[PDB]
Amino acid sequence: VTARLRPELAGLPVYVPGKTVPGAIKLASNETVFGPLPSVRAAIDRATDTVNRYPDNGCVQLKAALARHLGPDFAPEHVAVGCGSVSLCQQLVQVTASVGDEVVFGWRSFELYPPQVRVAGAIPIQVPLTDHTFDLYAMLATVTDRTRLIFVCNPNNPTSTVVGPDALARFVEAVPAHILIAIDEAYVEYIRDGMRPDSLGLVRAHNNVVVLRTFSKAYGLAGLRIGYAIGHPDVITALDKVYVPFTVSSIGQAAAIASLDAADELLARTDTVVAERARVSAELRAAGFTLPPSQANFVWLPLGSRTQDFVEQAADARIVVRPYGTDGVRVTVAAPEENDAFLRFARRWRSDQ
Amino acid sequence: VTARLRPELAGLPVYVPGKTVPGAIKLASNETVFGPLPSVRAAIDRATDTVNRYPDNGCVQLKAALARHLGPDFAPEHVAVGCGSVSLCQQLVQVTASVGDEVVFGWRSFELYPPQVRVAGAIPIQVPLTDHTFDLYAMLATVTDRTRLIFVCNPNNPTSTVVGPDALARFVEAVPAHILIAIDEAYVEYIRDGMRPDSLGLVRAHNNVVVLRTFSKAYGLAGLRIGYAIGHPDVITALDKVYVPFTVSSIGQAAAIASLDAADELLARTDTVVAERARVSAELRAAGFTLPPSQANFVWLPLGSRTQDFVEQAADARIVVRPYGTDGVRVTVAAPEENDAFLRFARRWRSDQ
Ligand SMILES: Cc1ncc(COP(=O)(O)O)c(CN[C@@H](Cc2ccccc2)C(=O)O)c1O
Ligand SMILES: *Cc1c(COP(=O)(O)O)cnc(C)c1O
Ligand SMILES: N[C@@H](Cc1ccccc1)C(=O)O
Repeated sequence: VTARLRPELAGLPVYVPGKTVPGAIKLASNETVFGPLPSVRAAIDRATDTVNRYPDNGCVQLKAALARHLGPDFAPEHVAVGCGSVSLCQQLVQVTASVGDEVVFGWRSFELYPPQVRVAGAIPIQVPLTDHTFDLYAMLATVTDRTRLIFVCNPNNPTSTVVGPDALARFVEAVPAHILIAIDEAYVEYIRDGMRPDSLGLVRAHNNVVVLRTFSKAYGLAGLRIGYAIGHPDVITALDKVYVPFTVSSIGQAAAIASLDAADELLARTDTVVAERARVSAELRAAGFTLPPSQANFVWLPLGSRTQDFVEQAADARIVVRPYGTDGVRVTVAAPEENDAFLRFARRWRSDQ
Repeated sequence: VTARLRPELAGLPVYVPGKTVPGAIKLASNETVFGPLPSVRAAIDRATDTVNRYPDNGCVQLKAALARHLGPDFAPEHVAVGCGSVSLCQQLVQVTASVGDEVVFGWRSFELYPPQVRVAGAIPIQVPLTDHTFDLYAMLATVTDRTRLIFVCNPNNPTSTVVGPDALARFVEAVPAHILIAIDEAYVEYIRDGMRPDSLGLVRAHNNVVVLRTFSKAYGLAGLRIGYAIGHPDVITALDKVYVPFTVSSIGQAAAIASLDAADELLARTDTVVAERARVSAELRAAGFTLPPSQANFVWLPLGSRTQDFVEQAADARIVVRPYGTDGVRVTVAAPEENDAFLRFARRWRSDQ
């Protein structure tokens, strides 16, 4: 006899990290490459003084700062904070979907959507992509009476691509207005080529749109775990009901506030990443690789059954990239010397095939 | 029209941030009063250098340190880590209970038990205490075909009491073996008078027992959010399947490992708390208050309908204590001069009744 656990746990699609290759160049986690600004370390140092005290559960000053950052139409009541946007992903399922309810998203997409939906006893509706891109028409066709939540990942992880900004608006307009739609905008700060949607305009115009963002990437605080959701006050209130209390640390909040104060400098750095992304993409395509147009801080290599081998051999060259089954490899765009090292590996590996 | 959210959210509380008055004495969150040791600050400071990188999702070094700390009977496979033990409480519900299922606990007890159970669509079976203590017999009598999880909070929050250590073993031996039992031991470090149960021994002897502990109180890291569970490897594996990835921060892991290195010093400090707890209890009893025997870092005042008034008047005197409905007030034992300020207020308040 053992402790009886839920049958849903059986072969639950777990998030598995990449194995650590000591000293390897880290192109597997979509991290930016710079340590904290002086003002961010100072805020962290000051917050370290009171590590014996619980954080502000309501993240009051952080919400105020976020609403200010967001603009005049946004107040603290429109903002929920979570322990990474990954926590907010689960909170969205928890406020919308239970047993038998359906959650729709393009697939392949963020690897945590399926397990988080399954943990709730809900049914993941995984809609195939075309041109490695969310197919909004196919997703809409997939809606039923049991649909309680839709995830639009934009840019998409792991395929790197974006939908058209007006297409997104038409999609939102077409979805029954009582179904919550979450636009996961983890890489929104890297979009260029006039493809960035009117994210805030959409939440202003639609009560059922919620936008998710993160401090982990462009704002460089992946280690400290701060994400936020922007939406209608009733949606925000619900997210905070299921929020596990105190999960956003005091150091996290302090660092996040200091980072918003330095947004202009931090956002400006994304230009350099975009330039390197364009260069890495061009050189890969020149060497014979196929990949879609990226609007994030990584590219997607649909290598199929060669995925495992690519990633194993990269690891032999002290380079860590992220495999996805037998679909493809996601490679983060990092510092120029690091990207060149990846490129030398890629060209050699290609020639050998 | 608004987004349709789960109706079960009506069973969950909204918290609303109360006043944050400068100079108020903080006796409402069960916190210890000392800031970080030099070695803990150093761990935090060094992990800050790489805040742009994600944490170790598997908390490998922290689990190894916990397994050491636990001794030769326990390996990393017996340990799950969570973003505070509050996160692990939810994870326990997620591996055991869904719609229709029953979760048993004493009541009044940890304020998070009911909402976390409601979130899963499960039903909380709230069993009345006897003399402000868990009634283990009454709890056993409430067990049914639908019972998937039992919480025993020991010491109990908010009533401060423990069950007999031998009685706890008898109860565990008597519970049907397929039912997971969680022993919440957030205040275990404060138990004295021969009342500490053989917590680890219960884990070793029963596949269905899990123990929850925290770095928030005795180890003084409430701000950083690290809890842990000790259990059978298959239960631990399950907890880690529903674990929200990267929620335990890099700074949190670094700080916890360093605190474990300083366990002797940190644990030695609990003796002073216990001395204050006894003094506070005696002084309250001389003033005419009746309270049960505490084994935590707080005392419980069963003031019934007078609790709201007590707490409000304390707040006017710049003292923060925690109300629990019309049941009672939980008062943290902290620095002697804070405790004296509280006692002066309590004495005045009582003589005014
Ligand atoms: C599309 C998308 N949404 C959310 C998140 C989570 O970011 P957070 O704000 O929680 O740091 C990501 C991030 N993806 C990375 C890292 C990761 C984090 C949690 C779980 C799995 C992976 C990745 O490697 O996929 C994202 O892309
Ligand atoms: C304080 C407390 C905890 C610990 O919470 P953390 O999330 O570890 O800070 C757990 N359980 C109970 C009943 C408590 O009172
Ligand atoms: N989350 C509640 C209750 C709580 C207190 C302490 C720990 C966990 C939960 C609060 O704001 O205080």
